[PDB]
Amino acid sequence: STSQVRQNYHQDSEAAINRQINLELYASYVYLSMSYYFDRDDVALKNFAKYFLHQSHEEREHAEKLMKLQNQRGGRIFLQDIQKPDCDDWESGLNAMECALHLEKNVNQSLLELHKLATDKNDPHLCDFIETHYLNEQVKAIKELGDHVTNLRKMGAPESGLAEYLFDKHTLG
Amino acid sequence: STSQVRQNYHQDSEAAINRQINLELYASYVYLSMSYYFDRDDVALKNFAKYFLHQSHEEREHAEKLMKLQNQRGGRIFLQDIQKPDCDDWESGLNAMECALHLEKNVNQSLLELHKLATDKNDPHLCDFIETHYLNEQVKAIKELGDHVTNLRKMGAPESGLAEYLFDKHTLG
Amino acid sequence: STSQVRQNYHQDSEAAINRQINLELYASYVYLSMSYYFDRDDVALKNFAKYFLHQSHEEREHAEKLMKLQNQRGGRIFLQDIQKPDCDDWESGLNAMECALHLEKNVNQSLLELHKLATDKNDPHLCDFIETHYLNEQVKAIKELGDHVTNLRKMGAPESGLAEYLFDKHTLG
Amino acid sequence: STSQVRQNYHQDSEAAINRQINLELYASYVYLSMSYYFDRDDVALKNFAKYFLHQSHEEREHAEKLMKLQNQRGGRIFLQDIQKPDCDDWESGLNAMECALHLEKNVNQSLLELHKLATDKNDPHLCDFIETHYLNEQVKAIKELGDHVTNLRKMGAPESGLAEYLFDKHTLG
Amino acid sequence: STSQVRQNYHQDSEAAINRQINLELYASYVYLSMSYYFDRDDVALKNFAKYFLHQSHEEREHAEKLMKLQNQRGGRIFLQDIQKPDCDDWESGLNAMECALHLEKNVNQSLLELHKLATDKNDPHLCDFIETHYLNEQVKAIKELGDHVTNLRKMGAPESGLAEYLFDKHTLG
Amino acid sequence: STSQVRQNYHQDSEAAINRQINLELYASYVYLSMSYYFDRDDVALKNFAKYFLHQSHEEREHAEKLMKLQNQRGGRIFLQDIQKPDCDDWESGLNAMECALHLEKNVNQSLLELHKLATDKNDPHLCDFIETHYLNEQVKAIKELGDHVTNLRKMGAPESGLAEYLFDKHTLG
Ligand SMILES: [Mg+2]
Ligand SMILES: [Mg+2]
Ligand code: NA
Ligand code: NA
Ligand code: NA
Ligand code: NA
Ligand code: NA
Ligand code: NA
Repeated sequence: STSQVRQNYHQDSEAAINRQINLELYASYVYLSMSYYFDRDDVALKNFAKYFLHQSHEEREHAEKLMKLQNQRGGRIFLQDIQKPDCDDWESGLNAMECALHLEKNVNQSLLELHKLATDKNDPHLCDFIETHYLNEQVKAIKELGDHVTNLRKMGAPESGLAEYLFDKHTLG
Repeated sequence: STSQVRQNYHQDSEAAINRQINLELYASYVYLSMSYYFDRDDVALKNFAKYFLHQSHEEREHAEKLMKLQNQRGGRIFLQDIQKPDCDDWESGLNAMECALHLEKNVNQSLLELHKLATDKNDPHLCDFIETHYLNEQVKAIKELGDHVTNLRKMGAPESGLAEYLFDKHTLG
Repeated sequence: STSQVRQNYHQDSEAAINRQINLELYASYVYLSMSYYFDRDDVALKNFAKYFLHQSHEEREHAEKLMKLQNQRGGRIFLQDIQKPDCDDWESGLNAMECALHLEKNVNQSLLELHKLATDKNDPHLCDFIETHYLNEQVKAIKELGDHVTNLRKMGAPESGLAEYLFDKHTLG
Repeated sequence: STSQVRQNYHQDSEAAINRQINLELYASYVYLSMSYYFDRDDVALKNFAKYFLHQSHEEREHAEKLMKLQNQRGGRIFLQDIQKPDCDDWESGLNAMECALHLEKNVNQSLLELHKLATDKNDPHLCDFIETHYLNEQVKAIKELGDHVTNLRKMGAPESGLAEYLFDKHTLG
Repeated sequence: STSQVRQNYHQDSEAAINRQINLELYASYVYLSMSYYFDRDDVALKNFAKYFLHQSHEEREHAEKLMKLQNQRGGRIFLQDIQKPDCDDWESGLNAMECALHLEKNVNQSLLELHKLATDKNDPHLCDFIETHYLNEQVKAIKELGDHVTNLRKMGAPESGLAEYLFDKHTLG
Repeated sequence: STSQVRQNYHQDSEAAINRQINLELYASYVYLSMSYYFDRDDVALKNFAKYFLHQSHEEREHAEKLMKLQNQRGGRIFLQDIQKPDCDDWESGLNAMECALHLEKNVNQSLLELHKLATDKNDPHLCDFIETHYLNEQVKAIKELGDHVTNLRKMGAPESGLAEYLFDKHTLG
C-alpha cells in the first residue's frame, strides 16, 4: 500500500495537504466569483475584474503545486467538492477587497497549522516547502489587500463610486 | 431588476447557462484529477498528465467564456458547488481516455440541449455563440479522444504497459 | 583550537557533516560504477550510462558543497575511505534504478537525521542549508527514480530487453 | 490598535525586530566610519575604504529589509538613536577587519537569538525570513572577514605597511 | 598632529563640518522614518514612501560628500550619535511634507552658517564647495517641498484621503 | 566468459588497468582534500584551492577514461575502496605542491609500469593509449608542479606568508 517513494511523510500530513488543496481550490473559485461580479454591466470595474481573475488563477496554481507535492512525497490526492462562495453579489470593490483579505488570512491560518503539524511530525521537507512557496506569498498577499482596503476607505469607498472608479484606474489599472 | 443591457435573453436561457458553467467547471476538475493521477509515482505517465492538465485549463477557459456571455447578455451568474470527480483512481491511460470521451459527450449533450433551448426561445445570438465557440470544439474533442481510445486499444492497452508508455511518448509527447 | 569564524556550530554537527560528505562521495562512486556497467559491450545502454554518470557528478557536487559548508562554519573536514559499491554487476537497467532509489532514500534518511541533529542543537543556519540544497533535491531524485522503476516494470523490465532498450531511448535519451 | 494585516506576529517578535533594525543601522554606521578612516591622507588605502563603504550600504539595505518586514507583518517600527562607533581611529587594515569580524559575529548572535524567539513563538514566516535573507549572509560575511584577517596576518599586517598595501591592491582591488 | 595636506583649514571649520555631517545623517534617518511610515498597511502611499526613501539616500550621499571633504582638507572626522527622529507617526502625506520642508530649511540654515564661518576664516575652497554642492540643492529641495505642500493643501490634504491618494499617483508617481 | 569484443587484451593488463583506475581516483581524492584545506578560514588561499579542485576533477576524468578503455577492450572493471589521503592538514601551499609533485611522480611510475606490461604482452593499442593520453600529461604535470615548488621556495615559502599570498595571486590567480 505504501508508495515506493514515501519517506518521513505522516498520514496526518497527507490528510492536511488534501485539506489545503481543497482550500486553495475554494479560494480560486471565490476569486473567480468576485472577478465576474466586477464584470457585470451594473458594476463595470474592469481592473477589479482582472485583479480577481489573476488571483483566481494564482490560487489554482497553488492548489496544483500542493497536488504535485502530495505525489512527490508518495501521498495520495483525495479531492472533495469545491464549495460555492458565500456570495453571488460582492456589493462593492471595497467589500470584495475586505472579503479577499479575510479569505487570505484564513488560508494563511490553515498554512500555519499545516506548518505546525509538519514541525510536530519532524517533516522538514514539508516545513520548508510551506515556508518557501506559501507563507511569504500569503504575507505579501495580505499586505497588498490591506493596502487596497486602506486606500479605498481613505478615498471614500464604497459610497464614493468615484473612489472605486479612480482606484480601479490608478492602482489596479 | 432587469439589467439595462438585457435584450431577448430568456430566464430559462440564463438558468441553462448557469448549469453549463457548473458543468464546465466540473469537467475542468475531472481533468485535473486525471492529470495528477498520471503524475503519481506508481503511474508515471508524464505526457498523459500534461494532456489532462491542458484539458482542465481549457475547460476552465470555457467556463469563464460562458460567465462572460452571461454578463454580456445581462444575466446574473449563480455559482454552485463543483462536485468531486467520480474517481480518485483512473486505473489506466485507456480508462482515463474512455472516461474523458464519456465526459466530453455528456458536455456536448448538454450544449446541444442548451442550443435547442436557445432556438426555442428565438435567441440567435446565443445559438451562434454556442455553435461558434462550443459545438465544433466538442466535436473535435470527441474525435480526438476516440482516436486516442482506438489507438490505445489497438496497441494493447491497458494490459500492455508498454502500450501506454509508447502512446504517452509518441502521441501525447 | 576554535576557528575564528565558528559560531553556534556544535561538534556533533561537524561530525555528522563529515559523515554526510563521506556518504555523498560513496553515492557518487556507486553511480560511477553503474554508469560504466551500462557502458559494457554486453549491456550497451548508453543513455543509462549517461544518466548514472550525471548522477555521479551531481553527487560529487553535493559532497563538495558540504565541504564548503564545513569550512564556512569553521569546522574541520576529516575525510575517510570511500567504500567500493556493493556490486560490480548491476544486472539490469531496472535493478540499477531500484538500487539507485534505495541509495537515494538512504541518503535522504541520513539528511533527515542531520536536520534533526541541527534542530536539536538550535542551528537554524545548518537546518536551512539542508532544507534549501538537499532535502528537496532528494525528494525530486526519489520521485524520478520511482517513476523510472514504475515505467520499467510496466514495460516489462528486466526480462524484456526491448523494454530496457526503448526506455533508454525514449525516457533517458 | 491591531493592524488589519497582523497574524501570528508576537509583540516580542516585533520588539526584537526593532532591536535588529537598530543593530543593522549601527553596523552600517560603523562600516561608514571605517571607510572614511581608510580615506584619510595618512592611511590612504582606497580599496579598504571602498570595501567598508560597500559593507555600510549593504547593512543599510539589511535594515530597510527588516523595516519592510515589520510593516509586512503589521508591526510598528520604532526607531532609536544610532550610537556612534566605538572608534574614530581604526589603527590599521587588519584591526579594522578584526573589528568588522567581531561586529558581524555579534550581529549574527543577535539574528540567532531572533530566530530562537521566532521559533519559540511558532512564527515560521519570521524564521524562514531570517534564514533566507540574514543567516547565510552572516555566515558568508564572517567567513570572508576571517579570510581577510588570516591573509593580512600571514602577510605581516599590521606592521608591514607593504602587507596592507598589497592586500588592498590584490584582494580588495 | 597636523595633516600633511592641511592648508588654510581652520579648526572651527573642521568642527562645523563634523556638525554638518551629523545633521545630514540625521536628515537621512528622518526621511527613512517617513518612508517606512508611508509603507504601513494603514497608510499605504507607496510613492510617498519611495519619495522619502530617495530623499534619505540623497542625504546619506550629502553626508558622505562632507566626510570626503573633511579628509580632502586634512581634517579629522568625528562621528556622533544619530538622534532618532522626533516622530514615529508622521500623521499624513501633508504633515510629512511640512516636516520635510522644515527640516530642509533647518539644514539650509546650518549650511548658511557654515558658509559664513568659511567666509570669516577666508576659506574660499570651503565656501565654493558649499555653494556648488549644497546651497543650490537646498534651494531646489525647499522649492519642491513648498510646491508639494501647496498642492496638497489646495487639493484638500490631509482630510481628503482622495487628495493624498491622487497626489501620490500623479505628482510622486 | 570472454567478452565478444576482447582481442589481444591480457588478463594482467586488465588487472593493471583496474589498479590504475583506483590510483587515479585516489589522486582525485587527495587533490580534493588539498583544495578544501586551502578553503579553510585559517589558510584562505582561494587560488590554491581552485588549482587543486581543478586537479581533482582532471584526475576523475583520467579514471573515467581508463574505465572507458577497460570496457572498450572487453575487460571488466572491478572497483576498490578509495583510500583517504595521508593528510587532513597539508600545512602550507609549498608542502601541498611538494606532495602533489610526489603523487604525480608515483602515478607516472605506475603508468610506466603499465606501459612496460603492455609492451611485454605485445598490446600496442594499450601502449599507444597510455602514451597518447597519460604519459605526456604526467610529464607536463610534473614539470608544472616542479616550477611551482621552485618558485615558492625561491619566494621564501612556506615561512613567508607573503610569499604564498603573492604566488596564489600572480601564478595561480
Ligand atoms: Mg526553514
Ligand atoms: Mg563662489
Ligand atoms: Na493561496
Ligand atoms: Na468544455
Ligand atoms: Na546526494
Ligand atoms: Na547586517
Ligand atoms: Na542634505
Ligand atoms: Na592522473
